[PDB]
Amino acid sequence: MTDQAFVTLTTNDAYAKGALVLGSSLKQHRTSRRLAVLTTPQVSDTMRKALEIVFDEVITVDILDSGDSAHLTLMKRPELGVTLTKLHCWSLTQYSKCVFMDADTLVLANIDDLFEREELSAAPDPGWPDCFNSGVFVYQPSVETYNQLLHVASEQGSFDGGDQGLLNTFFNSWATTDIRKHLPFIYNLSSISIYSYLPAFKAFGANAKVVHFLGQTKPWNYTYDTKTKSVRTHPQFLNVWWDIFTTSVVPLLQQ
Amino acid sequence: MTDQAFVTLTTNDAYAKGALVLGSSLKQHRTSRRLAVLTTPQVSDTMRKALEIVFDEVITVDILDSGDSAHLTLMKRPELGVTLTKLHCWSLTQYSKCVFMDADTLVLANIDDLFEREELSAAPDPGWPDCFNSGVFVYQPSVETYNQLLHVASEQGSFDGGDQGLLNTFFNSWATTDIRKHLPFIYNLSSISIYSYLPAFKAFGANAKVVHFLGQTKPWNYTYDTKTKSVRTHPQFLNVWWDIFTTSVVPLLQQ
Ligand SMILES: O=c1ccn([C@@H]2O[C@H](COP(=O)(O)OP(=O)(O)O[C@H]3O[C@H](CO)[C@@H](O)[C@H](O)[C@H]3O)[C@@H](O)[C@H]2O)c(=O)[nH]1
Ligand SMILES: O=c1ccn([C@@H]2O[C@H](COP(=O)(O)OP(=O)(O)O[C@H]3O[C@H](CO)[C@@H](O)[C@H](O)[C@H]3O)[C@@H](O)[C@H]2O)c(=O)[nH]1
Ligand SMILES: [Mn+2]
Ligand SMILES: [Mn+2]
Repeated sequence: MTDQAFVTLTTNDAYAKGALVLGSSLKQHRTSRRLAVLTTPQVSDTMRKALEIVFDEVITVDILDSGDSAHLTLMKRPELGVTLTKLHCWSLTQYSKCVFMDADTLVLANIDDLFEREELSAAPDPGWPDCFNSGVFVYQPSVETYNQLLHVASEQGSFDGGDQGLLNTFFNSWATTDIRKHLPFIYNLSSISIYSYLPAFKAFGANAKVVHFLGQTKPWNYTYDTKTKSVRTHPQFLNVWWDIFTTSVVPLLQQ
Repeated sequence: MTDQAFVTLTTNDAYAKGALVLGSSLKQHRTSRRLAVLTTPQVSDTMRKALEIVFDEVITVDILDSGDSAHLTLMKRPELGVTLTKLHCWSLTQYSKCVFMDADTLVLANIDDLFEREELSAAPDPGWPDCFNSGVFVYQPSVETYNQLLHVASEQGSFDGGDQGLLNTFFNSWATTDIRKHLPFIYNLSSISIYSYLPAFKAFGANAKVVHFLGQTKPWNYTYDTKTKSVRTHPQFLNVWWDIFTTSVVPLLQQ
């Protein structure tokens, strides 16, 4: 497939590590779709070169530049910087359908069946289940949709200061319409849910397709012992992330 | 309506306080349906008399008695005591459709529109969103269904040691089938979600129809100052519970 793709995002080198591990995991599980990543000029050359290898397409977005359509909204609402860059995922009209995935997610199995879904499909967010988690979602690139989202961001902002509030407000039929737009929780398993509802994780966790390290601490914020091959019910996943980073990404950064 | 009813449960005097406040809140918001409560012999006479006043029907269930259909399963799986008593809600065949509600819930607005739903309708559980929270659900009394649930409880038990695991396993199409069986989160707003996703609560919390004090600490475990009329983003709801308990239930317990 050349007109469908997984799309991730990174505005710095820290999250680029996540994007590289994510991209590697998608290749590892033999995706037949394209891989694209939105980056900013703040991503260093070393990381960019690595990204050029793992991803089929590397797009550069600079909302700090007056030439960007989102620049004005950025001046007005500074807290939406990351959100505004993220919204450019809808500008990738070279693709007919895409699956946006946070840079802090990890794929455990082929998830190409997500392309069977329609915009806007996403998994329920723990905490407030009638809102979908914007870390993983199926959408359709469109300049019109992009302009509409940018307009809402400018006009009213986001109820949670991030893209999730904005997207839930725009795609507000999600909770009460079309069960097919509710992606199973295993396509965006928030690593925190392993504590909140451990019994559920024990019963269904083994079916996890995508792990999302939602929260303050990211995989790259841990120390990993290459000897014992473990970071210093959440480790199992963190160790998979590090096994991939250690085995595939680090050597790649060294060219 | 005489063949439809809200059904709650209490095995002791502590939860009877909750059942009385819940029942009062349903009357306060002018429900046109019947009110029923499952009780056990452990509920004292004082509480029972109060329950006989607030509820249209008080049913007594004693799984500790060999004559009860669930007794044997209780001997085999002791951790399911409360669950087995709860399952008797399906034995109330005098009603064609019911809304089960935990004794630790509180109604903030008329919710008779829930009777438009079909079994099994329930709200998403925070923590693991692909499981429904069993604190509030629409079901259809049936001896066959009761027997089927009892059989599963005996044969395999519950993945979480309580009724929620059992019910989710039995009604396992919930997460992927019929969006109408997904009751809006405001029909079972877990008081904890006020912390997890505060932004969401600020944006939609005002629409809460049912508050659920899910967790270790219940309303009756707090001290309430009748002078300042406040317990000693969660108080607002706890104070409503206590206003009702203080204003309507306490005087009732005094006859
Ligand atoms: O400096 C930054 C911060 C974020 N990102 C990108 O933005 C995504 C979202 O940010 P992240 O740090 O992963 O946020 P979360 O821990 O996943 O959480 C936030 O984002 C979730 C989904 O986007 C919501 O469910 C939460 O409420 C919100 O707090 C990341 O994966 C990256 O792709 C960057 O590129 N650079
Ligand atoms: O000694 C007891 C304990 C419970 N109950 C009844 O059982 C209901 C369920 O128990 P509760 O104490 O309210 O449990 P929760 O705090 O709501 O939580 C549990 O029950 C929820 C829904 O039933 C699940 O979402 C949770 O995972 C589970 O931990 C209560 O409302 C009562 O009606 C009694 O009558 N007597
Ligand atoms: Mn994330
Ligand atoms: Mn409860």
